[PDB]
Amino acid sequence: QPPQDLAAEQSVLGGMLLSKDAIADVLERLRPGDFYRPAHQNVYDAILDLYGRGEPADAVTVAAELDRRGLLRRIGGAPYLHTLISTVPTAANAGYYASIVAEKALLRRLVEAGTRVVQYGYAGAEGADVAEVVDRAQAEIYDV
Amino acid sequence: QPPQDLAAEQSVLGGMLLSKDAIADVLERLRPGDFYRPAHQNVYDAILDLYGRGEPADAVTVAAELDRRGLLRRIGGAPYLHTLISTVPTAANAGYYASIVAEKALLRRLVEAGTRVVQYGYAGAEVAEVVDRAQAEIYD
Amino acid sequence: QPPQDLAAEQSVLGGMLLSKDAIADVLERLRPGDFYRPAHQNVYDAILDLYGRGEPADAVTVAAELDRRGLLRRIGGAPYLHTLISTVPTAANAGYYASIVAEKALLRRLVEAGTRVVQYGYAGAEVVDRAQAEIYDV
Amino acid sequence: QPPQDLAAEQSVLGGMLLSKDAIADVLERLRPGDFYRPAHQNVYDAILDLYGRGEPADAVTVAAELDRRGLLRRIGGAPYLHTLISTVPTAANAGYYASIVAEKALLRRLVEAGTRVVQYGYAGAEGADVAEVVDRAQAEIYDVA
Amino acid sequence: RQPPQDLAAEQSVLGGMLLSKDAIADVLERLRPGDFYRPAHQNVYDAILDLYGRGEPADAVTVAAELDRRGLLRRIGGAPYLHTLISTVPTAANAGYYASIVAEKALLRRLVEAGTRVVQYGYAGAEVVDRAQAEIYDV
Amino acid sequence: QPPQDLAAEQSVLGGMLLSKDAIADVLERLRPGDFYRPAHQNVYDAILDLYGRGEPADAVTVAAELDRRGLLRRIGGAPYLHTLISTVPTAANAGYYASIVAEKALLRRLVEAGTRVVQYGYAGAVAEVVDRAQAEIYDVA
Repeated sequence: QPPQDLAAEQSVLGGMLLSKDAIADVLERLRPGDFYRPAHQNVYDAILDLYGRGEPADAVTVAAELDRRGLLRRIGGAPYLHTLISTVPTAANAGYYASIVAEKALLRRLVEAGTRVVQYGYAGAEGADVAEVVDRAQAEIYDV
Repeated sequence: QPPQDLAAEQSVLGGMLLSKDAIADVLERLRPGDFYRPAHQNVYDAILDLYGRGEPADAVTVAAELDRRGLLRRIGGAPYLHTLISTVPTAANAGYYASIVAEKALLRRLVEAGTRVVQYGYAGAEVAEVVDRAQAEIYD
Repeated sequence: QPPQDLAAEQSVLGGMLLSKDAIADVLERLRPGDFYRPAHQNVYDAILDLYGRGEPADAVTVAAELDRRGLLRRIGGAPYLHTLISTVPTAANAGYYASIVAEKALLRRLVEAGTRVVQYGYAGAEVVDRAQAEIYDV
Repeated sequence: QPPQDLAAEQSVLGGMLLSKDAIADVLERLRPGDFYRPAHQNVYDAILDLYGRGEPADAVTVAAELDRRGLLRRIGGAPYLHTLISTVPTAANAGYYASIVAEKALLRRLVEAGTRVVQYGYAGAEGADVAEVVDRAQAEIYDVA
Repeated sequence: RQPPQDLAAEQSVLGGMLLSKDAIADVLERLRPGDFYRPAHQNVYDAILDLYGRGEPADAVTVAAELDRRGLLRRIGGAPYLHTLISTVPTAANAGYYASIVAEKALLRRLVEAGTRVVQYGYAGAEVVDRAQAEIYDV
Repeated sequence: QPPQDLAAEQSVLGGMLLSKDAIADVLERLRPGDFYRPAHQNVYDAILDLYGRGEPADAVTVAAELDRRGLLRRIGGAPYLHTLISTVPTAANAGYYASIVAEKALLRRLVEAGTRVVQYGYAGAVAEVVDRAQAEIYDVA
């Protein structure tokens, strides 16, 4: 089970749906890819799409952005967004929760890179010489 | 499967046991740690200890050096040393065989390093020291 | 199945009930016909009636206006009006919610248009024309 | 079942196989894709292939054009072409029957375009704005109109 | 697999030739007796050409007589089959078009026969390669 | 069974594994694809690979090269290379065996070209079809 904090992911998304100011704080710390759960990445991307267009991102506008993308039934609909809101009182701590999500994502990519390096050792790189295999494995750990 | 090449290892050793020139060509690209078979690392270490003394390293003298270390029986005795000499295609080519051993060793080091990094990632999950150590491991 | 966003409809209505400025924003984007739910169409008409006569349109006064048209029970009464007011995230965003309702209404008119061109096909230039009209009319 | 007239399709093809004047008449009215039955479209396309080349289109030359296309066995061989010819006395009425086939094709394309529009309505804005959804819908009917 | 051929086109060519002297001129430009798949058809074709070459009319009656005197009338299905040929041709003036179908099918059949010989030259074991080339380049 | 000579393929490869000089004799007579068995084509390609960068090509290096390529388990491992060597006393006849392999590869390409021609004749649809069949035999010739 890869490094993750699903509770922190829920709090981040809930905070973002409650406050525009929390979105700016989260953008500071997170990338799309940092969310372990694909549904959470979908929600995050929908929030950012609306925010980047200067449109409000709340339970209603976000559900509609998801639906336009055909993604609403995959997250579990508008009732999931309401569940996300309820994991946090207010959006005050959103940056803090985003820092947990980012730290767990670093660790998870470290684990993924490490397993990829192992895969390089056992299998090489499509017939490449060991020198190339070693350069590729070193870049894997660099890209964390 | 652990990256290794049995015949290349046997052939490096056989070439060395037959030719002092072969030892010079192998020393440049190998450490005893490069051998996957513990018997081979033992035999290699015995050859180099004698070579560092001016003592000719052939099957007989190597057997005596390994016996002295209490390692002769462990490595398969005189009969295994004989297998090594019969195996090498060409003693003059020991350098090429060595490069094969060296490459397999590198690949094995990746498996060990990668495995360590995975462990650090799980340890961190229980971060800056973790990431840095993981990078020490791979760049080494 | 029919394209619709019931939460967006509720939030348009809730915003208008909580804010006079919201009504002005929604007016530029919607027709009563855009609402899927008949109950929402009636609530909307009631707000616009109050508004057009310069009268305050809140939960209480709108209920009074619906009662007079004989529709308060039909739309779900004061409990339902309370639901609308609870549902809207932010009343000042009522225009954004209206855009959503309008977009769904357009998609729904597309389904409706396509369905009737199909019906025209199985019936019978007499039909080609009427069907042509239906989909540029969307 | 989609708007169609199989009897009128047979009569059109029979007429065309009997007379070059009938092919010309039919061409005034029909477009590629107008035949409901795939075997009938294949026969029609083979006749038009020959006619566009200034070659005659009779049972022999058409069976060979179909055979070159690997479609002769698909439709039941030259005996099928002889059956089509037997559906008509002369090729006098070929344009009349083509007008039936064309009307049914118009109506079928309307049914097909309609259901395509419905599909777009339900699967809306997948990639757009909704304007490009509406435009795809209108492009469907332009094709028909 | 069926060797490439079109038996209806073969019948129509011969039918048209029996019905029109101009058709024989048209067909002569496009065919040889060997283009016909059925031996019976080659025999009829040869008879027509022999008559034609002598300035003699070639019709159901005169062709049967030519064939009979060759000892081939019975072999080709008699005077009744000559009637089958004449009733088959959709339009005699289109003989040239039916001949192109027969010519094209004979070309395809020669490819099949040539490819088959080449395969056999492979299994028979510089001489073979030359023979195999000659087979394909003379199709 | 397609024109082939498995024994001569083994003997060619064994000769090449025994003598650098025989690699030159063989490549004088063989082209890519001449081996009937894919494993043999792999072995051959590995030998020329090592040859081209002036490395010795013996049972140890060739095996390592094939392993790099993911092809060693496919030939049966390093012991097969030892079986190939054991198939000939010395590499003296390597050119002779390569000439047999070349010949059979010619006759096999002739068989394949021929069956493709048969397929062109059945496929139909004319002047371009004839030219295709001829390009087929041009390749062999």
